[PDB]
Amino acid sequence: QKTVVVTTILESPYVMMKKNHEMLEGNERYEGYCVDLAAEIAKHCGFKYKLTIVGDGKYGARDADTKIWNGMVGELVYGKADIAIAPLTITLVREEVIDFSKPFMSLGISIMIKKPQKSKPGVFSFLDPLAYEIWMCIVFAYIGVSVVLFLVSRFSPYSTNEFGIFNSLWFSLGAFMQQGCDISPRSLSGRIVGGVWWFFTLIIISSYTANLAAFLTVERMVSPIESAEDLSKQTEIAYGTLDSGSTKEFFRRSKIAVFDKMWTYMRSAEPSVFVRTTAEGVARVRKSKGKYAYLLESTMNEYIEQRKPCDTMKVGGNLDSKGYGIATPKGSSLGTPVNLAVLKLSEQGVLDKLKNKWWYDKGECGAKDSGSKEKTSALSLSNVAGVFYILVGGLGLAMLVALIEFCYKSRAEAACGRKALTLLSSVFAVCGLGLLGIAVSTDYWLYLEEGIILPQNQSTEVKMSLHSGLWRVCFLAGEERGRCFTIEYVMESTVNVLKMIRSATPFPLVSLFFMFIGFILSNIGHIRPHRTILAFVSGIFFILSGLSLVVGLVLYISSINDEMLNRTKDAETYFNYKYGWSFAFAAISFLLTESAGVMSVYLFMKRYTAE
Amino acid sequence: QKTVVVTTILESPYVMMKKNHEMLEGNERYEGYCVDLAAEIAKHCGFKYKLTIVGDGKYGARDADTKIWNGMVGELVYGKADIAIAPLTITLVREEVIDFSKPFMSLGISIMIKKPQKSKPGVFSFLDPLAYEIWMCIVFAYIGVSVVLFLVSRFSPYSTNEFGIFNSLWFSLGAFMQQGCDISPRSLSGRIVGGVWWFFTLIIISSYTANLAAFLTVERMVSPIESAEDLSKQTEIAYGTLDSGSTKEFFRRSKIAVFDKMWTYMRSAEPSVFVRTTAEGVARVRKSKGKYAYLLESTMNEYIEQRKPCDTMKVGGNLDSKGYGIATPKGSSLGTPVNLAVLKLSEQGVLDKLKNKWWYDKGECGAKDSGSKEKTSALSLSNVAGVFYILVGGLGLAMLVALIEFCYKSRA
Amino acid sequence: QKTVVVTTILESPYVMMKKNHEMLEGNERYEGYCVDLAAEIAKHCGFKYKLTIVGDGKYGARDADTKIWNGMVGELVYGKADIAIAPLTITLVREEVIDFSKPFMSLGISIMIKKPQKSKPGVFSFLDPLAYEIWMCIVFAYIGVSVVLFLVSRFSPYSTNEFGIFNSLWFSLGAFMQQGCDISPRSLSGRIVGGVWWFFTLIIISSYTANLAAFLTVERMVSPIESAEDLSKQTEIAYGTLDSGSTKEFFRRSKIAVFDKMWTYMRSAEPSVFVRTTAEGVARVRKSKGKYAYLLESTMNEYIEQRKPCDTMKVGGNLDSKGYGIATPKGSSLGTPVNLAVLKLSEQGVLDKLKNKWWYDKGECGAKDSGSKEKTSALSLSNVAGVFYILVGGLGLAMLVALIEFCYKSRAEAACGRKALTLLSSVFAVCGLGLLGIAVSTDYWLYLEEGIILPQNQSTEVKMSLHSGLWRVCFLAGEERGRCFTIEYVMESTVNVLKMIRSATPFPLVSLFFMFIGFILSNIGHIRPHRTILAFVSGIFFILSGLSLVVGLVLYISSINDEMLNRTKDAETYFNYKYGWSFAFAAISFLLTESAGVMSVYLFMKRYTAE
Amino acid sequence: QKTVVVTTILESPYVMMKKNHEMLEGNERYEGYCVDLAAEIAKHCGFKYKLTIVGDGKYGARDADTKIWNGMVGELVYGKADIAIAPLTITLVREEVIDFSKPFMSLGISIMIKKPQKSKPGVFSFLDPLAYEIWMCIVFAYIGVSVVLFLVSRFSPYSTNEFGIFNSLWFSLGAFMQQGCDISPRSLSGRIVGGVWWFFTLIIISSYTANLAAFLTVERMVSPIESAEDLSKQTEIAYGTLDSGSTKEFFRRSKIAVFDKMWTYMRSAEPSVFVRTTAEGVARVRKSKGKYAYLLESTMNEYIEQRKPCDTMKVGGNLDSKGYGIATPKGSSLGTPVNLAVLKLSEQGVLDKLKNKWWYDKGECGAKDSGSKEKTSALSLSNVAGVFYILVGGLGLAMLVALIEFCYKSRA
Repeated sequence: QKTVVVTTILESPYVMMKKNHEMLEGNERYEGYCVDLAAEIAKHCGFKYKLTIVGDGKYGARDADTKIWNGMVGELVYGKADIAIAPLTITLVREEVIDFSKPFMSLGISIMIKKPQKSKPGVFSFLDPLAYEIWMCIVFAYIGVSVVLFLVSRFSPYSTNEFGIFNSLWFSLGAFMQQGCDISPRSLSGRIVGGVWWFFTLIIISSYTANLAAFLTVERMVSPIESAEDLSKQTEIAYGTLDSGSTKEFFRRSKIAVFDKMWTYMRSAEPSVFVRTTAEGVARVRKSKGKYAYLLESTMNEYIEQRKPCDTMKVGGNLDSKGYGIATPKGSSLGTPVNLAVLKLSEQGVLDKLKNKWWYDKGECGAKDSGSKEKTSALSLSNVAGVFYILVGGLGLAMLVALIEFCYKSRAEAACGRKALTLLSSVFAVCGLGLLGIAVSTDYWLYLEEGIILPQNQSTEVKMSLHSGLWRVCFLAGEERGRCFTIEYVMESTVNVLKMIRSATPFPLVSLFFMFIGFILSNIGHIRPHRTILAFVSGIFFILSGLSLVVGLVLYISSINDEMLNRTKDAETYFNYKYGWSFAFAAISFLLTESAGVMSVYLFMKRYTAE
Repeated sequence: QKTVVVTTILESPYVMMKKNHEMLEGNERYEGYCVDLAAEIAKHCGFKYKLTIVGDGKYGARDADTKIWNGMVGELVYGKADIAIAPLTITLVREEVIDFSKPFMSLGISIMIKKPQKSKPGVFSFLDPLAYEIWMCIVFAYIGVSVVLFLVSRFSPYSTNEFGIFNSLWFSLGAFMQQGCDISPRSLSGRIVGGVWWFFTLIIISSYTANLAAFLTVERMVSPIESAEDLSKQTEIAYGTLDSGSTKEFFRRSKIAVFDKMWTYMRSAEPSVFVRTTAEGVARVRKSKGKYAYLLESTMNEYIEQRKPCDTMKVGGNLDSKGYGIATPKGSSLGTPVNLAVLKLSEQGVLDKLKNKWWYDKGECGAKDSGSKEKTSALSLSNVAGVFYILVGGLGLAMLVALIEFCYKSRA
Repeated sequence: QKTVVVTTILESPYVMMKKNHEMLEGNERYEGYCVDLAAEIAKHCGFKYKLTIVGDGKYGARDADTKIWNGMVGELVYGKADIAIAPLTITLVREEVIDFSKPFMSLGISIMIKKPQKSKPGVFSFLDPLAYEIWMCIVFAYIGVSVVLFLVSRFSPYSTNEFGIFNSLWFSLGAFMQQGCDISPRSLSGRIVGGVWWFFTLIIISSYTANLAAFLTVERMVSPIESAEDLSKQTEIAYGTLDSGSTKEFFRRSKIAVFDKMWTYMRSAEPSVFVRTTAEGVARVRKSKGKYAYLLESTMNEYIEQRKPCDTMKVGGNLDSKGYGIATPKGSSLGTPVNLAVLKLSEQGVLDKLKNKWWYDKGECGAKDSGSKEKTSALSLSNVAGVFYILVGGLGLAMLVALIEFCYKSRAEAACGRKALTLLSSVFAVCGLGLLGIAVSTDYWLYLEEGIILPQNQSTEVKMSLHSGLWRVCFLAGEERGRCFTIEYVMESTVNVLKMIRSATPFPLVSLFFMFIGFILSNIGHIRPHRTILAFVSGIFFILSGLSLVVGLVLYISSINDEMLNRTKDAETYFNYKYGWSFAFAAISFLLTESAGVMSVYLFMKRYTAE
Repeated sequence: QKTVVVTTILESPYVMMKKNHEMLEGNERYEGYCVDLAAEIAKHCGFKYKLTIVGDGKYGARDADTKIWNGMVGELVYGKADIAIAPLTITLVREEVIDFSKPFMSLGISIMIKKPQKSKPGVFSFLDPLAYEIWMCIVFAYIGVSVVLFLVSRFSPYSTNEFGIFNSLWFSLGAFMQQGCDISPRSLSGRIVGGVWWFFTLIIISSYTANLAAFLTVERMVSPIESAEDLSKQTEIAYGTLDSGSTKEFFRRSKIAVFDKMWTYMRSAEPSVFVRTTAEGVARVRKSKGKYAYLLESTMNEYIEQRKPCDTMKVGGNLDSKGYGIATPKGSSLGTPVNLAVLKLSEQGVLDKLKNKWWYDKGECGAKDSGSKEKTSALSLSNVAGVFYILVGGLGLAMLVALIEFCYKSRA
């Protein structure tokens, strides 16, 4: 008896080329699932076979014009082959011309998404419930309360008062942390400043606990996709199929209410969700950061999942039911013994043994299914790592302060302070005047950039950029030219920002007017050491200078933030902002002005004692 | 056989030109709602048709001088067209010269406003979790406990009177603010007052923190107006219509008491609320931060809501009632089968199937497009900005007290 | 010319009988909307009319057998009338036989729900985040810490210690409220009891703030129904239509995807959602506590809303579009002048004027639409009323204690304590032994009732009830008989509860064994006042008696609560529980045993001082 | 014309008897899935039919002694029936005597477990918002701060040494527990240690309270097992099949390494995991509190899930593959038009439309029936029960310390 000619198509992992395919001849060139299946059927039916490949590379369809078949269905009908052992779907139009066996594999439409990965949080992500502009203003308000509580306590008739500057910074730190205090204010003016600082720290701590609970609750409500119902109702993730095939024709003629709504989305969608081939459809899933899902066959979805780089995952269940079968020509002697051989292999578990060998045992994603089990939700050390770093760094600093003050006291035991306090008061005052005087004149305060993204390419293109000041605006990228207008010379939202910068104008000018008064009285007190009231009055103008600058910065930053708030959001437009080095000089000028006001009071008390 | 000439006008989404209209020719150039309606009626009635745009570009009116109709009504009277499938409003003046069918779409006058978004927080928005009648009862109870703690401690001593009237206010302030106090009561009648006032503050502070967590988690936004009578009873938000059309003529000759008050406002208003075109009226709504409301037809108001940048919405219901009809010349043979076709499509749900396809399915933003996007944000400085202002104001007032204490120490 | 016969049907508010309808003749018997509309049309067309009522009471339809019409459509086709001014819907099968005008009213399908009312919260609803069994055990733990901290401090060599019983109850109260303390423990055994009570109060206070935020967040996510989309996706509220009419036939033949899902629910629903008439459909809405919604015409929905008792509300927009029209016979001279009269009345606002007069100006729900505007969410005085009542009641008690102790000190100024302390120690001990001895012997500890509801009638029918003890169970309603078995004589979930009562058995027997030891040593100390160690040792057995009973009650109540937790919940089954008067005798026995242990230590110290 | 005799078997929801079956007669008595399938095939093929229940009540088998088929297969071989529309499993032994069509339903072996519900809380479930590696780093940092506060305070005095090694542990314990302390540091190097340790506890306690509010608001429940390989790697949960059928014979002659380990467990297991009937196997799942899992076919497992009291669910996927077919006698003239009818119904989505109607639309509890019901509950005593046990255990240990201190005071 003569050999049976077997036709097959090249698909992985069904039939693949072996590596030594130039050096081998005959049936040993090939390997795969269908090669091992052809050896099993030929053992039961009892024939010899020569294994070939279809020349066209198609599965089989009828031309509407010429009414002829192509592919593997063509080689069966027109006589070129005797059996077709290949992933050939049992359909109606193929059943009328050839004979299929019972199915040896069941499959359907499935869903491919990108695998969820774990992103490590930042080390200082515990600071996230409040903006960084609040954490800066708490430190400014802490210095402001501690200086005023000193001045309002150590007056000229003071009795036996205790609130020096070292006790005042320790009282305010204990009140903010709600840890109690060793001593309390007893004067009526001391209780006013102590009472308002209690109401400040009550609102801030309750705002941190409340907004942190809002982060952890919204993150817990986020649930992934696990069915085809969830894709239909949820429209931040795009999904599409291949451009021409049986998968697209399924959603077209369907009448199921779930699948009608999915074809309504894929019909009217800009840009195209349909891809041209399978490799293009997988490549969109891997790079779109979890925003794209792909619909394909159930067996290719399980094969790509077991390959490197191991970054895709199959979710849900199948949407329909199909089958693959062995095909013979109509009216052949191989019709019945092939059909009994498939049912015999299916009951001895041999068909389930070959699927485990090619899909999983040659899997490069080694035992990936074990990693899908673990899931929990609690705080870990990655969330609160930066709190321990501040604790270690605080203990290391206390070792250094205990060491250098140990050697400083031993050296002392085994009008110098008046002269050193005189010279330190003057250097901080000149640096206090000069740093604010530069900052008001210059105009590098706020940077603003507005741009538009380019989709599907990961690139942004700006349209406008500038830097602004209190009176002068110079475009850095406006008309690609360094043109400079005043704020009165107008020309959208960026116009409304520039008007609010003009609103908070007077408060730095109040502070600059007050330091210049205190600078004159401080030098003429150094000229004439008699009439010692000049040092105490000059200290008050330094403290009123800094508190006038605090309400200037709070009202400035508040006027900036709400102008980004009222604008309409878009998915294609980004808007950023950034401070400048003039804003840093105003904040540094606060630190030098308050510190020079404290030294003037110690200059008063040490000089009034000698008088 | 004879080709019926169908006249129409070009307005979205009724009749639109396709993007490759230079390639195609004839009926394949056009698309829209009224094109799909022309295909359904010609199938039931049984004729063939050729779509033509009207040359004048107007719906229809009568000149008082020359008495000549212009527009789609002018083509039906003088014979240039056979049927007008278009949004033509069924009125009395047009009814005397041509014939309409039953209405295939019902509409009215509605209100367009800007969508409510996240707003600028007020300076005293930190005291929003508790109502105003709670904050005043805390102050009244603060004075009441400190008076009772003084009176009880006076005539019942147990040496020195550590609890005066000035020290009792300092004990009760430190107890509310979760801080400690240096002195404590030492009598049975004194420790009952301190014990109850401690249990008071543990409930109030825990109720404040628990209600901020409900606000920051779930975001509910409300619209200011929801009816036409609310616009008559306010003056914060301005409102107006287009300068020439049937919308302005409705508010002029209205005898309804609500609609007559609205016309006295719109007539004597400076600056002018009236606009030139439709797009200028939409543009004032988007730029005025929610201080302007535009009054237009309900079918356009639902169409602008479904287009980019998706910024507007419709509030309330319709103000009047009117309809759109299909017009034939007086005495045509098409008048009766067109009339029976519209009532047949309406009961089969086909007219609801076409409006659902062009208004909602072609919408750039769906109902669940805006619904799926949520995010949570860090607190900005503008939220807790009012707490800083009380702090600096308390620092300034504390220095004024120390001045007038020294003056009372200098005179003494 | 002859009078025109006008046919009409009796519907409110279209045509109604006037009150003097027996005493009037002609057209003045009737009133309504259609009576005022008939006077307007007859003014423009210029005729005289006599107004009649159709005899059948139907609107009009064709019999499938005999092919004849009935109702008002019948009187037009067969010649009995000349015009029909009535709410007659423009449909296709009516258009072929008679002539309608243009519509004078537009309407559709709408939704009727019960109006949301405001329910006042309880005065003590601030206690709701914790169960009442926790608030009881905090008070027991407060007494237990304050006694042990006294005993562990006032030992026999004590120096200069301060922790008496009046300072110990004040230290523990300040630690629970986190308000600080005047003095602290200094002995190592005093710091252990002070440290664990700090960890108890940290977990309890953090549990109250966290669960209160869970109440207010879930209540804020609850959103009502405002569209037909929300009825389809949300299935705790049933909705139905009338049993036979055009409203039901709309949902049957519809092909809209939203309306297909609504007919799928109303088809397969047990029991019946369909009602027989309109008055039955409104009556189900008013009594089903907001669990039922009704679908009806748009104009009857707006008319019922303006009538007493004013408890229904219209939500959403219309689902379809219909019209009402004037009908004349086909081929009549009244065809064209009626059609021009309707368009003339519609443009002069006269049709909108008559609708305001009958629907709203005769409205009994006077200006109800103004009350729908107000909406806010914050805590009010109704939520926290009980906190102010405790504050007022605490200040009123302090007035009474300050008054009676004022008269008590003035009377004293202008072995008695040993004898009174001797007799008070013995009476509390006998009452301590006798109250627990009754409670262990009896078996009225826990009541359990299980039943099943009866739907749509607001009535419950029990199936089983009993009371239980530590060894004996007697059924109160089991087999409607007072039968009594032991727990070993078993016969579901109630069996599992009864085994857990056996689990917490030993701990009351440990406490009863310890008081009987302390009772013997206390009396023989009263017999022999020498050898004064008998009073101090007997005080320790009283304190160890109560602490053994605390862990008995905690383990008992924990074993009860989780047995209601593991059972499967049903909408038709209710399960309740309740304590008995044996449980009250064990809790009272704790108060007498601890108090007798404190008096024994003062009996020791006052007697050892005289020795 | 000739009436075709259709044989079938009575199993829900395939073939069921209607409730008023005594009134009706003939084909009107029955309803179900396979009755609707018989109406569709007789319409395409073009015949009339008369439904009969098989008298034996069995699907089909062959006696080894008498070699006589019994059941629905026995009626097709010996001529009493013409076609068998029923869930008849396509096997090899039945294929040699009759002919099947292509499969109209695909199924396999699945796993039934009890639904995850709210569980009994453990005694130490109060420390669930923070992980175990955080609680040990708090203890390690507690010792580290108290040692540094001692060493710094010793050789740098500023009189008396208020901060010993025993007083430093008491300062740091009161600082973590939000209480106050009576003594405070008085040096620059000492106040830095107290300042940083205060900012540590403000973040940790606020992170504990914020994460309990996330747990109590949103309830997520997890199932223990989700695959067949998880049952092989555990011994907490028992599992078994029915005593006689194709489900037990699958695990016997299986050479797969996962399925062979499962048979060594099920054979040598005491007490017996095997049951008598299907309803007894479902009953052990509902009563054993989630310690038993039953292995059955996937089509019944989806049907029990949609019935009252709605207590079970299906986990994982199928273990094998098999199908159901329509059987005709070998050599009938109906064999080819029945085969082409099943492939025609399957592509038109009609077989998915019938399974969706009987499994899900007739379900007593839907997917959104269990989804719409939410409620929030007060904390019970069993949640915070472990905190009471530490308190009483601390009270007992404090009395043992005072005994051994007096003995060291008596010897001294």
